[PDB]
Amino acid sequence: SFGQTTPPLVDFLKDILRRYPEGGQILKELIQNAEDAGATEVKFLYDETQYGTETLWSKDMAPYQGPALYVYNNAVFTPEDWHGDPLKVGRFGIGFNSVYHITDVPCIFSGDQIGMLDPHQTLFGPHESGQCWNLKDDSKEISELSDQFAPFVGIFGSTKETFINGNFPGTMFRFPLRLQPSQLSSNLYNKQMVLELFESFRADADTVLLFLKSVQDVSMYVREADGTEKLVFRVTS
Repeated sequence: SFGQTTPPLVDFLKDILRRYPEGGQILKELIQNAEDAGATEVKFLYDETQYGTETLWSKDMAPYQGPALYVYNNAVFTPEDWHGDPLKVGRFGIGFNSVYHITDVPCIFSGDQIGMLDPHQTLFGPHESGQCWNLKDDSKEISELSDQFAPFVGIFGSTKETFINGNFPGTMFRFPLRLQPSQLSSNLYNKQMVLELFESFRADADTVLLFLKSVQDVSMYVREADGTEKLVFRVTS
């Protein structure tokens, strides 16, 4: 073969990230994604929980088991959502890619499936830009990988029953806060930086729900390592 190849996927994504410079844009894009889905509520939660690193898909999953920004809304993916141009996640707007400012491995849990994105294409093999598990079809693997899946239970109404049932009737995102610099980004978010995003959002309370018809309620929480949980800010219509 003589011919040319495009840059790697991370280079395209880095370029999209140039279009979204300022940090407050990130929560706003998530709200927009909820409104598009017909959700009526959105929650943001900063979680300091450190999860175990014994029963993971592989050893390289270990850096993603720590503190995370979670997002919830009460819409549920259909099969057409789950099957989804080429730079877009699912049927999401291109602005969903602004989450890569915060994380290298976003996770999405809705209905009967969990997916994790890996645009660096390292974690799941060389040509794989993520991985996906069906709560019903892959229930045995999920149970073997208990440390891998524990971060999706015990928040936003997800319980043991959610996994036995194989169906979460809502949408949850987990964004593990980057530990080391990567080839997407070198932002390292800690608690204070996530708190600054929450504060910036609350200060724009006049603006954030103004053009929204479906989403009527946005709440921001903190969960401490010791399991202490606290509502920081709410904005409502």
